[PDB]
Amino acid sequence: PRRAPAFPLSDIKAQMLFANNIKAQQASKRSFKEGAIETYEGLLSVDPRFLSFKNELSRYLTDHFPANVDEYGRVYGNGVRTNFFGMRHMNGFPMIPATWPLASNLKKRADADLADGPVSERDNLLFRAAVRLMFSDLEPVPLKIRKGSSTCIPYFSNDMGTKIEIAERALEKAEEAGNLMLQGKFDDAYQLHQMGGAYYVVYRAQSTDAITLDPKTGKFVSKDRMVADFEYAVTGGEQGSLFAASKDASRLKEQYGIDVPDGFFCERRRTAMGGPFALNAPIMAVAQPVRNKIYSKYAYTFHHTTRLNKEEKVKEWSLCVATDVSDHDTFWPGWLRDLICDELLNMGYAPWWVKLFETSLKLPVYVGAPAPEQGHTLLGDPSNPDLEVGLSSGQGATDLMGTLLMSITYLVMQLDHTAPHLNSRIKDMPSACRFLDSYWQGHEEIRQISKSDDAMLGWTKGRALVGGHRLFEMLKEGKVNPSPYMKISYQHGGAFLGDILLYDSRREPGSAIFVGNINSMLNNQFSPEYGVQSGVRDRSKRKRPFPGLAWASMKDTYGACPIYSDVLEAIERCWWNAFGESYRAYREDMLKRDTLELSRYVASMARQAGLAELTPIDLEVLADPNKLQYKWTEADVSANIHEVLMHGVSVEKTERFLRSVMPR
DNA sequence: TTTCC
Ligand SMILES: Nc1nc2c(ncn2[C@@H]2O[C@H](COP(=O)(O)OP(=O)(O)OP(=O)(O)O)[C@@H](O)[C@H]2O)c(=O)[nH]1
Repeated sequence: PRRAPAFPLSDIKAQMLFANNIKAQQASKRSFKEGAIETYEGLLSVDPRFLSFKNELSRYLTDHFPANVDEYGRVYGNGVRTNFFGMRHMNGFPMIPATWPLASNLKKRADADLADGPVSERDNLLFRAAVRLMFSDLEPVPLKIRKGSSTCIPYFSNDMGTKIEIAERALEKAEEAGNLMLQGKFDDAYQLHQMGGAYYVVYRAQSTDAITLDPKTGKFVSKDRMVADFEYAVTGGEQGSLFAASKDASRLKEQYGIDVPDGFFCERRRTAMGGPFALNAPIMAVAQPVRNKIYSKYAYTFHHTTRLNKEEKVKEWSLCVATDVSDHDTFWPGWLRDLICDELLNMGYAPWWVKLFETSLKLPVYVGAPAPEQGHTLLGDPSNPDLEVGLSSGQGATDLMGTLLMSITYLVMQLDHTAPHLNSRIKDMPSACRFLDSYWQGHEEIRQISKSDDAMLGWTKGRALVGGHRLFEMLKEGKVNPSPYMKISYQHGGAFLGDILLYDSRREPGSAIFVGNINSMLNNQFSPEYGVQSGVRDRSKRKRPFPGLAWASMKDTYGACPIYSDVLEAIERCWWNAFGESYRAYREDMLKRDTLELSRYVASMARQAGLAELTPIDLEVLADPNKLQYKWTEADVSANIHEVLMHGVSVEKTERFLRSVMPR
């Protein structure tokens, strides 16, 4: 089954992905690199006092606060869903190798027993229904841009001036490009408007993966993360091998002299795809209006913020099932892409825009550097984009693509297993829409809250309920997959968008509460995804602009965990053991410094406020803006705070652009 | 200078 074309950096096909400037050339050549991160200023992730601290802390908590999770996967008691060994990683040092992106997932999906299209007319109706509800009656907004992000292929600029320039130009030429594409003239489209080429595969860290402590061994054991080699990825898993990356940290002593305590490992690595910006611009301009619609009209199932926000919806349920999906992104079906593109055409969207959109979801990928002596290889032909990688991380609508898939999938699961008496209501398109419209507002007997694959599925009182409980039982035994479309299962330790649902002895939603995930406080504070980048002097451009600020939001975020107090205390104690410092002091110090330095970037303060008008959301986002693109959205952040991190584009120009794109 | 709501 179609092997994918592969090209080497040397090849003209690859050469043309990188413009004649130094940054772009350097991107194409970039080699496997690694090294201890600067966890906080002047502190390395492998500093022996720090590692000693992680050894003591991690053990102490695992010991005194073992997970309270039932059978079932509801958490109770202490609010701990797992051990605390997650912090035992040499942050900045990757597992070897990273995976190669699969060029085609059709086999992956076939072997997994997953449908290659809607299976029943009902589902086909519901998927198109979801397209219609989401992409209709949209309100124009200005295209926002992360400060310091890359335009990737082919210029690799972080100059806002140049980004705005590119974006604006892209909205003008979007139409010619799509039409060109409609004519099969992809190369022309890429050469004239930089729309096409490929994704740039950047490997990012997941600093905290599973590590258990073997009862029989006494040795810690790292979770095995499976990865593909070149052959696997090009052949969709026909040839080649799929195997376990090595997290073994011993190489760290031999190579770099670094001292490696027992039970510490190299970090997991997630592949990440950077989009050609000229192509993503036209897409983001529409994606954001769509996000806006769903978080307004279908706020029930889609718009989540405060822990009380979630609790209010769920407490009304008789049953709450916490699902989750395995490797959602690599599994995501291209048939969905096509269907989405189809109904969008039927709604009367611009054919040339649906074509841009379509293409963005079948684009080749530039594989950079999964390992030493590896990478620098283009997968797929940009002349005729035909890759089926699943969902490309930096596509511009990837949250929405995920949401579309999983929201319907989930509803379907509910129907199939719990609410047959509901099918008579989904006869045609209009009836389907009205049903979906109702379902999403939370007006039916089956309910759902979700962001992409993370969901909690809900049953009120009624006929579905009994079915609900069986579904839940089906999910526990785990012998049979409840969906035709994706591999679904119950979360072992139920939690939604970061907050744990804390059940009491009743084990019912009614007497359940949302508290923060204490383990997340730890991951965030001692195992950050990036270093502090103290070389970057413009902090709005740093991955972690104002680390110290999280101290001020700690109480609001995590103060509701049953063991909050005890955890801060254990830290203090272990930190004193390891540093002869008050950890608390060191934070309050850093809180102060970053608070001053902030007034600089928010002239709209600007010192004298003091931490002022800032909500907890702001404070966590300032310390970690990576929370814009998974947890919170625009209108959850104060407007003068947004403009520190983001930058807009001529509203006239988006407004003009949108108009030529949409039906009405 | 490293992509993603
Ligand atoms: N919000 C948020 N999510 C994270 C963070 N780190 C990891 N994740 C999420 O954790 C999820 C783990 O997904 P998987 O790749 O399937 O790992 P897994 O849940 O163990 O999957 P299985 O191997 O099937 O058990 C990812 O999809 C991420 O979205 C983080 O720092 N913040």
